[PDB]
Amino acid sequence: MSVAHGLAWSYYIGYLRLILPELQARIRTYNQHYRGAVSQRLYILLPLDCGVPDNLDPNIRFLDKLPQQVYSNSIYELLENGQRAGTCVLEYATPLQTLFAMSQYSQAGFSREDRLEQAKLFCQTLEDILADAPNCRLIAYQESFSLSQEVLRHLR
Amino acid sequence: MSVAHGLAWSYYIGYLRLILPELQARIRTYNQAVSQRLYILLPLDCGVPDNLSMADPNIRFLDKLPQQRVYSNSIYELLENGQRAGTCVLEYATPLQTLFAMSQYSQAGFSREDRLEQAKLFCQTLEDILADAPENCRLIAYQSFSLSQEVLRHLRQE
Ligand SMILES: CCn1nc(C)cc1C(=O)/N=c1\n(C)c2cc(C(N)=O)ccc2n1C/C(C)=C(\C)Cn1/c(=N/C(=O)c2cc(C)nn2CC)n(C)c2cc(C(N)=O)cc(OCc3cccc(OC)c3)c21
Repeated sequence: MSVAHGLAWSYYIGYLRLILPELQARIRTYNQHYRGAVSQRLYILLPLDCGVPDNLDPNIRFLDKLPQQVYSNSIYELLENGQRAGTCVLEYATPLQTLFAMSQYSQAGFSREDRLEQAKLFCQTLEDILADAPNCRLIAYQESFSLSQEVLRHLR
Repeated sequence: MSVAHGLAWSYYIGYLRLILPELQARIRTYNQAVSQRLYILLPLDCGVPDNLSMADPNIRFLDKLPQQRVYSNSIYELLENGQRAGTCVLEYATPLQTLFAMSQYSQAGFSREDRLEQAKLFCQTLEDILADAPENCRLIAYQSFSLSQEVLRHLRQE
């Protein structure tokens, strides 16, 4: 019954439930067609400070788009000690942009303290929705800091 | 900090604030009449059908609103006494689909009574965001029934 609950349900109903059923087959088509294979599962970055940059760290490099289906998903390499240590489909949780905007607009009556509480609640709520819906993994973190090491810990 | 508050802000930040600044130029290009506002249908029961061009016999698809993301918007004629009584850009408020889904799934802990309360609060919150937003968008909230008469009542106020 919070801001976070509506955002988690909208993100699941309006996006994840529509793209997750076909993701495994798209990754497989990419790996079969074309060092190291693209890991299965969609990795969602959840910066709890709600700082979502315009273009997804020196050790996270874009490689290619995945074959569509009107969904654009990107494959990245993760570097460790300067070399490729993993490859995966990665993307930011867009509802955290709305939490950031609500903290910025006075009309929302939503403080930066409310924002962090709702970001944590969004992560927990989304985790619980996905646990009850049998190809996805949430990477929550609060930002020196290495995002590549954060993703690599989940991949391994 | 209610469910409605987050849905109204996501719908504004992630859709309306991006589409509304170019709406007047798109309507002007088609007219050069179609009303100057985006009319958003808000069925408070949260029943959003798959196709608006088949929702009412007196709401007929006229044309796609041209370009001046690439947004797809539709222009409809509203009939009264079998004749064109108004023309406007019309579409359903998609966040009401999430309110419907939350009432359907036990995990959400969200009753049909909560759904209607949040649907009304979503309408109020969105109207207040749009009233103060930068200087073209009207909300049509409603619960035999004529949807064309509902839209025409709003159009005739403008
Ligand atoms: C919606 C689920 N969701 N809930 C929360 C919380 C956050 C998210 C979320 O972030 N959603 C998405 N992600 C991460 C996505 C990633 C990918 C990918 N991998 O490529 C692809 C799609 C993705 N979507 C779906 C989006 C962005 C829409 C459907 C936007 N949209 C929209 N929105 C609303 O209903 C809504 C309700 C609430 C509440 N808040 N909103 C605003 C978001 N309406 C009416 C739209 C109408 C039109 C029109 N008139 O034709 C067009 C739209 O968008 C054309 C478009 C085209 C291409 C790229 C593009 O942007 C990528 C957008 C409309």
